[PDB]
Amino acid sequence: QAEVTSANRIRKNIENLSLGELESLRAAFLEIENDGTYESIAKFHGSPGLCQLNGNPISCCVHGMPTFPHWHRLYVVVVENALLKKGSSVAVPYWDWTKRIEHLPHLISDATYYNSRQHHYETNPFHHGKITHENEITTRDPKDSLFHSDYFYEQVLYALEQDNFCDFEIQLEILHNALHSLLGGKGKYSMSNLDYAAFDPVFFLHHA
Amino acid sequence: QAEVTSANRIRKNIENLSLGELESLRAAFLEIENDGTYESIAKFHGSPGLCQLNGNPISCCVHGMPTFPHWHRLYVVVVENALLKKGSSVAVPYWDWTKRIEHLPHLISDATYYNSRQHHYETNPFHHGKITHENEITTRDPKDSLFHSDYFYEQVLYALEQDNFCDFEIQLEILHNALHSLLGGKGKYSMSNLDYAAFDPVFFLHHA
Ligand code: CUO
Ligand code: CUO
Repeated sequence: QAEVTSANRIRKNIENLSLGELESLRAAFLEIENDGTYESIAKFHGSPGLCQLNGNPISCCVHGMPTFPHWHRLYVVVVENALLKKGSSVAVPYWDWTKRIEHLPHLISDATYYNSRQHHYETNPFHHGKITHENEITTRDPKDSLFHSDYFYEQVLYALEQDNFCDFEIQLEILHNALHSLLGGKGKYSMSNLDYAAFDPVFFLHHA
Repeated sequence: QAEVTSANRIRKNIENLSLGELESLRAAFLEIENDGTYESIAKFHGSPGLCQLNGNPISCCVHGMPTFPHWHRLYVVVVENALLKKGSSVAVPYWDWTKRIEHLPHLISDATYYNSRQHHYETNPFHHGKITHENEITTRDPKDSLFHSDYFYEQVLYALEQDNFCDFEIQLEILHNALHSLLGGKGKYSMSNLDYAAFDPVFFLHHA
């Protein structure tokens, strides 16, 4: 089905990104962080709960629902579009979690980006973000740096096996959560939390 | 010569430190950072130049002089004493650079310390410090994470060979500088700089 392939933008694995590609990304995200969209965009996922603008709030993301992949799919494009506005040359990269990784990706990991072209020292926007409403810094605590296994693959693979979409989604969603808990770990403000997770930039890569 | 061994405090390799020992250290440093001593103590090494309180300033540390090991030796105890005031149970640990290290020490490396006993999320004071006078954050850029070699050993070993103290010092000082450049790298505010280096907490461990 032709519908899956895109003409316009390409999303590549994070490792694949060239220095130039990454450089656009570093900048775009930093600018997005500066711009209004980044904080507000984060809100969509969870806190602050936007779903009911007025009245009791609820987290917006559909989870535990078959709608779930669609929602997140839309979410990623939202950020992607923001990045493009930012001037990102390429689509949000995806961190292939299934593939066993010797180490965490350099792009996310780097605390600071030298960006030699313009002498400047700045934190890597990819590395983290802050949570404006709840004044804090997002944190990550991979308890298990250990992940090197078929386990991700088995879970995903099993999901792949199902013909039924709904059967597929339930399995698919579960594997999806593994990255969140694994990266976030204990940290209250992290990937591990429903509300907080949107803040971390890894979120975008993982969802991609 | 009995003069070398101490009765009172013990300095151990960083790896050796027990979780309890490290915990005291994490706290003590954090408190020292909070206290007045930490920033001021840093000043002794370099900027701001304290040597001439009034008049043209010069960096205080003796370098390129035979006095050099003595000066730094005094410097470490100064911080150590501060730590004890802080309530540190043990002396400043030493990061045996000569030994080839698979990875950088966990104590220094950790960005944040969970410190489960008291639920709190804080940066690791060991990880870094800020430079108050020149508003900035210290940075580290090990260009070469590569260091796994006899090279450190050869240099130090050669130094060991000399009977003459002065002959010894020149060789000794040079090997000493390797850690500074290697950790600091390109970063303007880092171990690599004479003025800035004091700020990084690694400085203490290395000098130890
Ligand atoms: O699910 Cu809402 O975050 Cu991956
Ligand atoms: O020398 Cu003054 O710093 Cu190691």
